[PDB]
Amino acid sequence: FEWVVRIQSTVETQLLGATNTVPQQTLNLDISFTDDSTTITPASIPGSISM
Amino acid sequence: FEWVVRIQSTVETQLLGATNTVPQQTLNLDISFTDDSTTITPASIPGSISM
Repeated sequence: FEWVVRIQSTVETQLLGATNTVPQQTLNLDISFTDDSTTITPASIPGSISM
Repeated sequence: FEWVVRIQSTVETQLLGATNTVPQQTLNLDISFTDDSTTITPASIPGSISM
């Protein structure tokens, strides 16, 4: 229960004046895609569910 | 009579528009630390030495 499609996305900074170059990071989004979970509850409030 | 502690210090220039990169220099200070020398003289002038 760990398989997850991922969506790579990176950031690179760039500027002159610094000693050496800055390594890039990887801001990636993940999706669980296997694990289960409940989502249905019996509680309610006025607008929670309408007929 | 040459041993000398040295104090490294460098300069790097950086700019875009030039053909190739500029190599850095090493502006370092040195201290003699071994050789001898006289420093005491008998001459004087008004404020040179006070009692």
